[PDB]
Amino acid sequence: GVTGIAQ
Amino acid sequence: GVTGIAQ
Amino acid sequence: GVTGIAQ
Amino acid sequence: GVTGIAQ
Amino acid sequence: GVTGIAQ
Amino acid sequence: GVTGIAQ
Amino acid sequence: GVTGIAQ
Amino acid sequence: GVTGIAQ
Amino acid sequence: GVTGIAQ
Amino acid sequence: GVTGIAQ
Repeated sequence: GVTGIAQ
Repeated sequence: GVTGIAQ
Repeated sequence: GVTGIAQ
Repeated sequence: GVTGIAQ
Repeated sequence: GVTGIAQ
Repeated sequence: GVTGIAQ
Repeated sequence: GVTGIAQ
Repeated sequence: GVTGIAQ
Repeated sequence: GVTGIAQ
Repeated sequence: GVTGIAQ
């Protein structure tokens, strides 16, 4: 899958 | 799946 | 599935 | 999968 | 997979 | 604050 | 703050 | 802050 | 801060 | 800061 944190 | 936090 | 928090 | 943190 | 931290 | 996704 | 994804 | 992805 | 990916 | 990827 695709897992992300964008800050 | 696709899991994300965007801040 | 698709799971997200957008802030 | 693809896993990332972008700051 | 692809794993990254970009700062 | 505190922001989380737990799966 | 504290930001997390736990899978 | 503290930012994490745990898989 | 503290930033991590644990797999 | 402290930045890490653990696999």
